[PDB]
Amino acid sequence: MNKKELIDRVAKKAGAKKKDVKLILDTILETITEALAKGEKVQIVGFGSFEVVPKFKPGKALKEKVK
Amino acid sequence: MNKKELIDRVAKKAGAKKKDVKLILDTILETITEALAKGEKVQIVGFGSFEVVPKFKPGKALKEKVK
Repeated sequence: MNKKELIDRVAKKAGAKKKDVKLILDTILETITEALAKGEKVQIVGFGSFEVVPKFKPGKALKEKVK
Repeated sequence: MNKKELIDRVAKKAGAKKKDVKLILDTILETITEALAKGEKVQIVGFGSFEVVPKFKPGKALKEKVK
């Protein structure tokens, strides 16, 4: 799946306009990038953590769902 | 930063209600998790790709921004 398909799937599931999903997705990605640029960690419970080269550490729950 | 702080930062930047940002963020995480559970790749231009254990490969743009 690419970014466009991700936006369409999320807009359908949440009952949201694609333009609002794109704004919020882009703002999420910009916020995570800015945090990593300052050396901060972005820890999302039930998914994983982004830290700094950028690295992603999957959470227990994600690993179990993908296992 | 944790998930709550991420939601608050994105809601301020996008001028969106925190409940709407949480709904869209959770739906994005659920959508990525479901794709990975089916063995699909989630490739987001200008950020990176999630693929399958779950792995994240940072994009060129993200690597340049955090170097």
